[PDB]
Amino acid sequence: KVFGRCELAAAMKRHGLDNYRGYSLGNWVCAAKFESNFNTQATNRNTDGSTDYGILQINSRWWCNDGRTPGSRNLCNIPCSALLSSDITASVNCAKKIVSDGNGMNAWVAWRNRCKGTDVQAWIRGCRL
Ligand SMILES: [Cl-]
Ligand code: NA
Ligand code: NA
Ligand code: NA
Ligand code: NA
Repeated sequence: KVFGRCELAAAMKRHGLDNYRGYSLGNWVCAAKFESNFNTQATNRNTDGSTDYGILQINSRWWCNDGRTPGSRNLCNIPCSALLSSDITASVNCAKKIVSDGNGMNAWVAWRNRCKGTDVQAWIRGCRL
């Protein structure tokens, strides 16, 4: 599914991401825009052989099992294919674990380089939340 901006913001709020670990909702919408263009089915293969999955581009080296990333972990205890669902529950639950790991949202390269330090509230402007 390709979400709309305000549609995704509402879904992320219903799933508890607004102000999770201190990160306002606009941060999460901004990260999803630049990681996946709001597309739950996005995949991208990395240099090390791992793959990033879903709306928040969660990586198979640490967070999910895709059966083809040798010596990797599965810290979210899910198949990576669960992160491609039109339902964002699995991506949200795993993202909550990632953002609690110590480096906050700096784990997402697109967030650090394109959202951090900007007016992220603009990403939820106009939305009925
Ligand atoms: Cl933090
Ligand atoms: Na990316
Ligand atoms: Na990535
Ligand atoms: Na893995
Ligand atoms: Na870690």
